[PDB]
Amino acid sequence: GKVILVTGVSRGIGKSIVDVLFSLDKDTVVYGVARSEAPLKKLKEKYGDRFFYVVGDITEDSVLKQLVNAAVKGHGKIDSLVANAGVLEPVQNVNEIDVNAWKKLYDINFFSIVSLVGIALPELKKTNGNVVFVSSDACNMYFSSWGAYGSSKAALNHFAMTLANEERQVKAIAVAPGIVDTDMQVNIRENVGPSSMSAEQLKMFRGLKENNQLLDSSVPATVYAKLALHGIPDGVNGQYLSYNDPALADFMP
Amino acid sequence: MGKVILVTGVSRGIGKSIVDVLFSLDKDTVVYGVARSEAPLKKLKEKYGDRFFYVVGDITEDSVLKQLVNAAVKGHGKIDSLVANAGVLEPVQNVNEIDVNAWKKLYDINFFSIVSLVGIALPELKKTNGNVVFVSSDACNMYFSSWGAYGSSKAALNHFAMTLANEERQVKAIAVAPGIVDTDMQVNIRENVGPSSMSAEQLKMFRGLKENNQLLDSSVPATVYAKLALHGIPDGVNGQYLSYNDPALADFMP
Ligand SMILES: NC(=O)c1ccc[n+]([C@@H]2O[C@H](COP(=O)([O-])OP(=O)(O)OC[C@H]3O[C@@H](n4cnc5c(N)ncnc54)[C@H](OP(=O)(O)O)[C@@H]3O)[C@@H](O)[C@H]2O)c1
Ligand SMILES: NC(=O)c1ccc[n+]([C@@H]2O[C@H](COP(=O)([O-])OP(=O)(O)OC[C@H]3O[C@@H](n4cnc5c(N)ncnc54)[C@H](OP(=O)(O)O)[C@@H]3O)[C@@H](O)[C@H]2O)c1
Repeated sequence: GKVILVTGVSRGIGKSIVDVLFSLDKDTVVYGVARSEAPLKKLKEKYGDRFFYVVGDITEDSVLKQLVNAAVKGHGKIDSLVANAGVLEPVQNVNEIDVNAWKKLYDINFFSIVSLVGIALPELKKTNGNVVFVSSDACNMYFSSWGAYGSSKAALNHFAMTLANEERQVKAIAVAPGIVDTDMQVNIRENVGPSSMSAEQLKMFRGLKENNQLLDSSVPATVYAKLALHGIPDGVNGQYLSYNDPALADFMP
Repeated sequence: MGKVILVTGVSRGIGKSIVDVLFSLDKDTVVYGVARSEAPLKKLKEKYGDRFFYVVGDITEDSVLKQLVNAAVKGHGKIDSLVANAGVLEPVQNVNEIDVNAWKKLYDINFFSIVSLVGIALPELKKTNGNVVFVSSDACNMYFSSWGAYGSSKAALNHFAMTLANEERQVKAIAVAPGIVDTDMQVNIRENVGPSSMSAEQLKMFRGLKENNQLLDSSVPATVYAKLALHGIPDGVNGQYLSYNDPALADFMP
């Protein structure tokens, strides 16, 4: 009866993370959070007493404490925390940077999680649970106009390594899902791509779709689900890996 | 004349020593510094004269960043390098005692203030094929106890050096760590924030580092940051993260 908290579960990898979690087990309870009310009420209508949703922006700590205390006031237990919520904008070249937009990007993919763990860490230590970060391949690779988003996940990799080395009662990990057929790649192909992104990387993100090499949302979500359901191995605690790493072969579909 | 360099945090530690080395190897270089303490800046003005200019204020405000860049073009007409030597260690705290508002102010000094200054000066940096030098730290890769916000902010700055060097081929960015230097920050580690938020084993590593005379003088790494701004960043290490004593950065050593 593991209690798993997942962020941004209204679309993309988030909604599938709770979909795979409800497929491998029938006693696991998931507390989700997002900003769109319609797709979150559909998840509870579909799963009933196994899913509970909080509609709000993770940048507001008022709804972060709403998500954590609801799991304690509902089940008195906090096992896993999968940080699967983030934005991509601002997608802009270094010659056209808005710093206040960069902090807005950092307040969702990094500062939102540092505050989220600090609120749920006392409950996570009581179960010796796992903290799984949903990182990205842009933390060590160059991507055009991804200066904010690329360094966004690089700081998450450091926060994953620091958390695993500081409080060893819990275990932290940061795993990149690769390239997944979500609405983010839709934004890369039909909006922020032709505007500010270059030509070489753009035709790659679009050529990888027509030839059908884009992963479905449930392929990497199964890795984050099993890592949140069975636990993180000891030899990879705090490291940064990808979903298809041989060390995580026991978490593949 | 020669080149014009912009160095941040020219008050304490390494930032002041970078100014001393830049004037030590050249006589045409003029440095435009910025810092919040007027006491050590007005002293550097009377030591070098018309080779040094300063702006008193915090780098978190864009009005100070623009006042430093605009003064460098109305005075000498160009900007040839950028030395981002401004950082803060606090808040040092445990994961169970995290203050998010205090974590942001570190990022707004060590990261968001730098990414704001690079773009304001980017139109001038590209006109001279300049070199942007980032002063990072060893905490971007290794783990340090309770160095949560500091170690993670250097990791974001290192990625920005690679992004800046790959997007604008007219500029050259690098992120060099000075190792562990005998500055005012290491004094704060062994005495202030040490017996407060950090472990015991890592402090016996840092306090034993001073008792072993292993603390580098700020003259050694500042020479690497200064020579990289004068002679320029090589192409074989453009956008990478290195240390001061890297074999690729040997020609920038004293
Ligand atoms: N797709 C890829 O190629 C790829 C690659 C590398 C990493 N990732 C990472 O995988 C994770 C999910 O994939 P995705 O981004 O592609 O799916 P997505 O559909 O683009 O969005 C992911 C979720 O994040 C939620 N979210 C964003 N900001 C929020 C906020 N301020 N408050 C509450 N919820 C918020 C969104 O819910 P609402 O819309 O309702 O606010 C959304 O459901 C992301 O973290 C992404 O960085 C994806
Ligand atoms: N010393 C080491 O062992 C070590 C190791 C790794 C990396 N580093 C990095 O090397 C750089 C300098 O070394 P240090 O930290 O040891 O010297 P330091 O004695 O700690 O002084 C830090 C400098 O940054 C300036 N500064 C900080 N915030 C500022 C702001 N908001 N506006 C303007 N100036 C500001 C300070 O000037 P004011 O206080 O007057 O404003 C000061 O000149 C730092 O970035 C540090 O992260 C140092």
